[PDB]
Amino acid sequence: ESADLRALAKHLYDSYIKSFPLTKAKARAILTGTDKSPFVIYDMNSLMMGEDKIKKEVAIRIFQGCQFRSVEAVQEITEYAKSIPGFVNLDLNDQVTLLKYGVHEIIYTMLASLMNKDGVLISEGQGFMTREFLKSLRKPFGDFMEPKFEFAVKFNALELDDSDLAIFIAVIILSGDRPGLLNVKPIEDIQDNLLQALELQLKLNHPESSQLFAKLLQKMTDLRQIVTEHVQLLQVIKKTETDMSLHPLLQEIYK
Ligand SMILES: CCCCC/C=C/C/C=C\C/C=C\C/C=C\CCCC(=O)O
Repeated sequence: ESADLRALAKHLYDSYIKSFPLTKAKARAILTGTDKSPFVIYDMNSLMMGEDKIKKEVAIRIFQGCQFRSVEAVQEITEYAKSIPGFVNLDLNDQVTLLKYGVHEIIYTMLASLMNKDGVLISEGQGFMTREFLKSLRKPFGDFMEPKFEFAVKFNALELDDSDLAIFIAVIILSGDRPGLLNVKPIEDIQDNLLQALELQLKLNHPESSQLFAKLLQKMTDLRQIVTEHVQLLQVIKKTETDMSLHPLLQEIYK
């Protein structure tokens, strides 16, 4: 019955709002247009005054900032996952496995909410780092964000809102096809119900948007592609920068 799917969609949106302090709705209000104006970093000097206004060479300081943020995001995504009905009843090992593989796919999904074609919000939306400035960073740091911007521009053309994204990131987490899953079936049973919830949500929220459900699911391919490209870039850094710390929580995820 659709009444149960709407209850599920409302539950997850409620938990999404409780778990993720910077929503897409707030991100868009900041990015578009007096109290919410970000400071804008587009070079080293603006970065210099930015570190003052908002708050080791430039590329590395930016890189570890990303690390700290990703860790914070993992923590938010973990909190959100525990609210997905059934998730915490799964085998403990499968819970770790689902988070291990799902966490970066969600990060890039939600990172798009903070992006437009020209740059990305930072520091809880207080700042805005331009795409060009990041693309101009020393090799191989200048290659990190561009694939993410490329995805975001197309993903954002779907015009999903937070209530759509709450169900969609839940679908990503409950993927029965992650390597090493000990009991696939209860995961798939949760995802099927999440998939039913998503389907009804997009049909009601986007009545004119034909086959949005199918297009959103095909986007899960771009997400996988971004991860593997990102993993390769990290292995270059581990050898180029033997003095540079990578956070152990992220180390364990990438293992
Ligand atoms: C919205 C809250 C404020 C965030 C402040 C952002 C600081 C860094 C700026 C841009 C990048 C944003 C997120 C990190 C993305 C990928 C992390 C790569 C490290 C890894 O996982 O291997």
